Amino acid sequence: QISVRGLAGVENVTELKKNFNRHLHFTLVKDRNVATPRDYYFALAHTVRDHLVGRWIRTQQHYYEKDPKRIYYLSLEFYMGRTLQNTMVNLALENACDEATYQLGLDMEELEEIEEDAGLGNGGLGRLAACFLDSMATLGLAAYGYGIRYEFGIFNQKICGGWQMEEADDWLRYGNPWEKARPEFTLPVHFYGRVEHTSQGAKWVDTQVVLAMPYDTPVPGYRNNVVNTMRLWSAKAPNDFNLGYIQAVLDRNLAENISRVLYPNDNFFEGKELRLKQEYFVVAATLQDIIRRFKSSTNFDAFPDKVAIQLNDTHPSLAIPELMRVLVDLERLDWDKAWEVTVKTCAYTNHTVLPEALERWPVHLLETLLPRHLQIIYEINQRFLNRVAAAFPGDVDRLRRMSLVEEGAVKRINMAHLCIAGSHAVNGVARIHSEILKKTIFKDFYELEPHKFQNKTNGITPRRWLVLCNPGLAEIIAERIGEEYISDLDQLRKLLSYVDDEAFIRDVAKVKQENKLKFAAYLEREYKVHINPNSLFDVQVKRIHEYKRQLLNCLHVITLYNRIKKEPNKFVVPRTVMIGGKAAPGYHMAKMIIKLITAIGDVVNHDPVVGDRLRVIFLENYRVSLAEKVIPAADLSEQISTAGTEASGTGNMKFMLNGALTIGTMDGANVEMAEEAGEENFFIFGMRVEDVDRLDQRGYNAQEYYDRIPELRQIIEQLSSGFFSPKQPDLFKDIVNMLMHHDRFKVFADYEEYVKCQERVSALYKNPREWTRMVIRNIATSGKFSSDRTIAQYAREIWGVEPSRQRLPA
Amino acid sequence: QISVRGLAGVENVTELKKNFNRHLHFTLVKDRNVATPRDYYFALAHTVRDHLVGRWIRTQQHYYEKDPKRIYYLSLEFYMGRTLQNTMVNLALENACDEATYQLGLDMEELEEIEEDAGLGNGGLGRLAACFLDSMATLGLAAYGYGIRYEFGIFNQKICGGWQMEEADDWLRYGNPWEKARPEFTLPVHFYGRVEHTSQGAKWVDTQVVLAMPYDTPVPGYRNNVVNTMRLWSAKAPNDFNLGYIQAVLDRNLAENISRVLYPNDNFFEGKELRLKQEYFVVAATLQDIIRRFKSSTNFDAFPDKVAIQLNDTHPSLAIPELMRVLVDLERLDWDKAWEVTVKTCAYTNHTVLPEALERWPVHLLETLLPRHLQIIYEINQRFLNRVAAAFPGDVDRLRRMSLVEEGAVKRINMAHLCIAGSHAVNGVARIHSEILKKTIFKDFYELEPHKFQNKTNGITPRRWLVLCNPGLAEIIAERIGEEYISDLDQLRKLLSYVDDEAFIRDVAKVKQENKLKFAAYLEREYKVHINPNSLFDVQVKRIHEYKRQLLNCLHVITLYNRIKKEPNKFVVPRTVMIGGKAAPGYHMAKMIIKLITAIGDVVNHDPVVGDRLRVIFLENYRVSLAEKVIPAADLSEQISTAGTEASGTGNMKFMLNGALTIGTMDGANVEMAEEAGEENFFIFGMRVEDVDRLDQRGYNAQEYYDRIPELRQIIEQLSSGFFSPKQPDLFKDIVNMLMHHDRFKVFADYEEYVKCQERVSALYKNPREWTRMVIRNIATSGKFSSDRTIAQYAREIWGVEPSRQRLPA
Ligand SMILES: OC[C@H]1O[C@@H](NC(=S)N/N=C/c2cccc(O)c2)[C@H](O)[C@@H](O)[C@@H]1O
Ligand SMILES: OC[C@H]1O[C@@H](NC(=S)N/N=C/c2cccc(O)c2)[C@H](O)[C@@H](O)[C@@H]1O
Ligand SMILES: OC[C@H]1O[C@@H](NC(=S)N/N=C\c2cccc(O)c2)[C@H](O)[C@@H](O)[C@@H]1O
Ligand SMILES: OC[C@H]1O[C@@H](NC(=S)N/N=C\c2cccc(O)c2)[C@H](O)[C@@H](O)[C@@H]1O
Repeated sequence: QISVRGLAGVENVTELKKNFNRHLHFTLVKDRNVATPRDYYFALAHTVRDHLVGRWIRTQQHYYEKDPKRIYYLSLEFYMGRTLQNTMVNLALENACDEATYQLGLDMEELEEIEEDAGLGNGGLGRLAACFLDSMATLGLAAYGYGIRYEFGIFNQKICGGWQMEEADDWLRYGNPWEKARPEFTLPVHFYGRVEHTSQGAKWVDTQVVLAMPYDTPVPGYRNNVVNTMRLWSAKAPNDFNLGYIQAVLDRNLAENISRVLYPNDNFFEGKELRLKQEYFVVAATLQDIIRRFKSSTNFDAFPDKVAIQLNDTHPSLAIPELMRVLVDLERLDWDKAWEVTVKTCAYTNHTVLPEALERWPVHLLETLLPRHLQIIYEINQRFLNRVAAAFPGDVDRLRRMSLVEEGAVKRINMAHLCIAGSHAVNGVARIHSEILKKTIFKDFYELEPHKFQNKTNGITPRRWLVLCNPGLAEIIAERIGEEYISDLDQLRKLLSYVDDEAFIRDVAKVKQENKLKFAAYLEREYKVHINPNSLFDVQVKRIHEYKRQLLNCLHVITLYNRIKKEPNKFVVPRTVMIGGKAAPGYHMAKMIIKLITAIGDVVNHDPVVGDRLRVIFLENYRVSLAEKVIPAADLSEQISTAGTEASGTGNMKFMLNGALTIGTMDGANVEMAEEAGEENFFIFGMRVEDVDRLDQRGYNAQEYYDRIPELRQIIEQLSSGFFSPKQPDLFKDIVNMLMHHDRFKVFADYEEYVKCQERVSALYKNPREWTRMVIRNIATSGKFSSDRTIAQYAREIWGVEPSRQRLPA
Repeated sequence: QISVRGLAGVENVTELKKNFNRHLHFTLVKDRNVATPRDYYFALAHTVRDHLVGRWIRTQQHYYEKDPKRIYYLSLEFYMGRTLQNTMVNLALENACDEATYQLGLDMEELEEIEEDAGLGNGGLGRLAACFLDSMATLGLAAYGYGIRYEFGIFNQKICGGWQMEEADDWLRYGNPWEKARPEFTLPVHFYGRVEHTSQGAKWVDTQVVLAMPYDTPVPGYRNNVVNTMRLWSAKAPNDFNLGYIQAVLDRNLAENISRVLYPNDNFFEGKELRLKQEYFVVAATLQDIIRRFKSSTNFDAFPDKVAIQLNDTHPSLAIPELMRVLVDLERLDWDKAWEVTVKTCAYTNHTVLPEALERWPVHLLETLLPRHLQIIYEINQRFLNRVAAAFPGDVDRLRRMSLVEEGAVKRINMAHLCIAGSHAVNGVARIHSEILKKTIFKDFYELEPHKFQNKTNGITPRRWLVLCNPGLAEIIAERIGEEYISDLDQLRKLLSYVDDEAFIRDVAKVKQENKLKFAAYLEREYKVHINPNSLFDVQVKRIHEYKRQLLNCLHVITLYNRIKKEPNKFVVPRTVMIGGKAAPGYHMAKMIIKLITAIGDVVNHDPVVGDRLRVIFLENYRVSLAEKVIPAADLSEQISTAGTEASGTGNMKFMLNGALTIGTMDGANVEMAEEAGEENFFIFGMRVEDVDRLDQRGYNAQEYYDRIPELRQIIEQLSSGFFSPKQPDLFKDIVNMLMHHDRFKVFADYEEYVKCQERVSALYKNPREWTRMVIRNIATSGKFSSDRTIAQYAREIWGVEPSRQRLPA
């Protein structure tokens, strides 16, 4: 039906139909009389995956023959979402499959909804890994994603009595058609034990062994016939493990627990032994695999010419001492040469500045679990600090600040310090973030080795985040400027010459309206909740965190409610305020914020005076597949973190690409977004980084704001008095207390400017034509935020490889 | 190459070749350059399984349309072995696949060796279930096998320093191509909780729930296009299970442990809670599935006309109170009617008379785990004992003997008593065993309800146990009498008219020689052990148990060694004595017996005076796939259990069919084997049941035998003094002590007769022509021992259904 979804030729549709029937029969052992809807999904998934095979084998054969430099992206998170539609899109199969299934009497969109998300990540960091894999394949790089195949991904969120409940995400229950087990590459990983010193160096002995079994998932590039691999490791006990008899077999579970579940913390460090074991497990298995592939090309001088390892935050930081261990203990290279190889191979990306998120492992844990690695880390530290001492003679405080080892109650290893010392490149993920790294938290390191520090502003893939989720918008763009922009997003600048085009303006507004209608329909069918589709869709979706300031949004919502109640018969622009996102299960304040949101909704949504002028909805179970539905439907993107706290954000870029305007602080990539679009076309408010710093020097006093702003005082009194929780008057006492006496994120300080800025949003929305023209200016300048641009920069400035848009033969 | 392996037509071979290449490419994602041998096995398995699909769907559709009476065979064990060759044999695909793989440059027999045994059983009882499924499919019955899909089957046995070591049988590690998950039939199973009494009867509340997910495995009949189902349940936690967060997810393992591992006890009862949970799990899930299928045909009067449930020993005995529970508590039938339905539906097969093997569950366990079932069992007991009291007024001791509840230190429930009371038929598994049940252990029950007691002599499938494992013998038989005997084994009687046929005699002896050569070769390649293929192959393979008297065999072996040493230059018929079998991990005496066997081998096999006249070999890891190799190679089958202890035996029947002669006591099915072949054609020795009874009345004094038999005294002195363990002189003190003072199985009592009988064996073996003629007389009369005969008898005399040899359409 629509052009960007590909051709639906006679021969193709016929073939798809027969292969679908073949799989239903031979693979699923069903006929049409007894086939379940899930059977039909699986038949379609097998039919589509068949099309990957030839390209996958020949891509990997090609790398073996050409022997390019290989890129290894190490991450504990890959937030992939669903695979079916993505695969169809990248193979140009979508229209053909839609036709074939239609002719079989099936609705493809209904079948798509059956697939489980591969929810192997928490939020931004994990989703970035996923967009990166898509871009690396699209740019023809010989790239591999390596991680853990968690049996349970991020929990499913249920809301019960306004409270978050967690349920296990048993995503593999029905089987995963998009993976292929690779038993011949099963590898041993070592834990515990002790170190012996012989005549011929150190030996790590008496270890416990856990096996690492790989599963491969294909990563197709966009219409270039490249299919790269994401290899995820699963933990398996050896067969003689613990080998009364019954108990020994049941105890195999202990070893296999390593790959059982994803830790559900976003921007928070929990120093648990199981997490440390996960981090080593992925590193040890991955490095053996890398070395195997390198030898199957003695001379490790060429190792950095053939291998790049990208560390996604510090989670896989043990790659640095593990590589040293292998090179020194097993290959018998001298220290200095091994170190040279290591530094030239490894690069490190930082994703946060919050002190509580930084990984600082107790020495006693590393001592027991990884005794040889601790020794290696101590040696790295001594040689590094000797360099600092020679560079800054007499600066004893610099020495303690820069040390990999932190003294105190318990000695800890600072993993960020380890990564900087052992990497040739260190990058932040937006210009303001990278500057903050050089000026503040890694200032000492920047002074020692300025050349190591880079910026790589984040991006999102326009395949998933435009073509897939918003085909209507993709189509009206392609009608004017062709299809080339899908892999060259800068071409969207051409849309600037349509800002006065009356046909285009109408088409942009119509696509948004259809998306909103579709999402309003989704909300009634799946959740029995009724919303006005003519209202402004005001959306804040992201993990729940104090720094992201969902609370500031709550204050605005209560302000609007109070104003309506004060002057019931005055016109206001109708809004549907939607907030969604998961809270880490142990994060009490985040759980209270969810309850507050639902409690506000309970009052607002049932007030007869309000009517359909204001609705507050909590979007349950926010995840990639939900993002694909809500983002195209949004009018207003809330990006309101305290300046200096959101390293980049990527949700922000998704909204920009899909025709929502942004209300935001000058934080993370918001700064660069405003720069690209023009500040006139962005709703900027609030303190800048410099203003926050000034307030900190003076001391933040929340009482001052409470005393001088009557509208704010009223809200606080309502919260305290039990207006939003009649049967439990003091329910929100923790929230009020934090706001008044221990708010690290200065919610009150940005309140007045935020409310005023929100008034300007409502004003623009009253003029549909001018709203849409500003939207066009945003979409047209969103090109910089393609992860294709981001990856091309990593390739050229860090990995030392050239991207290629050229097709491999079919 | 050989006729019984089927046609290898041009069109078939071409098709197989292309489907093999298709699976290698699309399914395994490999080409010929990188394909591993395991890849080739999987390609072949997928190619063969494709041929099952149409027949499987249409068989099950046929049952749905015709609505015959369904047979449900409930077992905690199904000892299936490998599936690939069996499937080819039953589909007439063997020659075609052999040709196709040969043309691809592959050896099919090498590929076959890659498949893991499905080792979901311990020995005889589990293997019987497997032969039964094959026969029920071959006889066109609407039959279903129901059991547990254990993650770990019977352990792999390694011998280290002459001792058994156990290793986990991780049989699913690489994936099982012969199963199909059926997620839509996932069912809840309840545990713990408590009973509430309302106005409307009892209610079982506050339970913990575990999910039962079924996996289906096809069971093809022999060339009749019937494919029946074996449905095995796997345990899964519900998603809100235990739902700090991380621990709750890790604790899901506790629920899923139910299906983790097979209990490795053969003929021994271990009263463990995990085992009880396994027994209920299979029963509860199976009964819901049965009822679902029955309703999809309100009136339960017809239930026994449409359903038969066969209980394989008492392991699934909870089916009786579970059926009552469903009918009374859920369907609201009155007690008496529910009971009528239950009795008419259920039948019970007993497989042992050893008191330590009988299931007697502590009441306190049932009280906690299954409180409603305990109540139901008490009610059954009261109503049953009221019938006993009316039938035998004043016989108070009969009342305590017959009670389902046993008083004592801990009160227990006798599950055998439950099964008799709640079943319309009770059978033993050989004529002598069934008679012993009526005369001794169930005498009281037989007097009350004589009509319930039956015999069903065991059998083995001639597909696996002749055509598959011994194609050479199958072929020389088919050359003379055609192919019909494979599903009508009584036709082997026709071979009696060839007992004087010089061509046939030569052919029978040649096939044995080739089998022995092949097995001698297997032993050198896989185990680096050297054996003389001209020797008599003297084989005892079965689980290690005191009752099976591997020890008596050991005594004979030492006798032969001592005689050679006494007169080195006298001629003796050379022998290779092979003993194999697993010991239950907690069974100390059985472990000592294995060590003794290996210790004897250590002395005998390295004595220069002995030469290659005597060799003693322990066959490591005896299992179905090993039985398929060794049984065709055997000359002499050792079946030497103390009279009255082996209920039937089935290994005995396998040896008879494959051209070995039998040395045996008049125990289990040995009696009926001798009756069929003629006692002249069998090597019978030792006490009869009546002789054992006489010895028991008098008191068994082992010292008497020791005092009167000089050759026996010498062996005992050698064992005691450390002749067989120089560095640990007292190693075998436990063994000597047991033999001398607490031998329940009267090893010494049968020693003289056994040795004398073994001399007669050696004498016959010196005359190759007469040895072979006696073999022919055994093979020719082995027909009764087909499990087709056994199943036809269950069908007609217990289940009330007619078998059918008629083909379904292809
Ligand atoms: O069907 C469920 C099972 O599938 C198996 N995949 C097999 S056999 N081929 N895949 C081939 C393949 C081929 C192309 C693309 C692709 O993504 C996969 C996986 O190894 C199992 O872990 C999984 O449970
Ligand atoms: O490939 C490995 C996987 O195979 C799957 N089988 C599927 S998709 N079709 N089978 C179809 C089938 C078809 C005919 C006969 C037969 O015996 C099976 C099983 O459900 C998995 O548990 C297993 O891990
Ligand atoms: O760059 C991609 C995104 O990365 C995010 N970091 C995340 S999700 N975890 N970080 C750190 C972390 C995660 C888990 C444990 C821990 O100790 C630390 C940033 O907050 C975003 O601004 C950014 O857009
Ligand atoms: O009929 C088939 C075969 O059955 C065997 N029984 C076996 S393996 N377990 N029995 C009982 C058992 C098994 C496990 C636990 C338990 O408490 C009892 C008999 O010993 C054989 O003679 C017979 O040929």
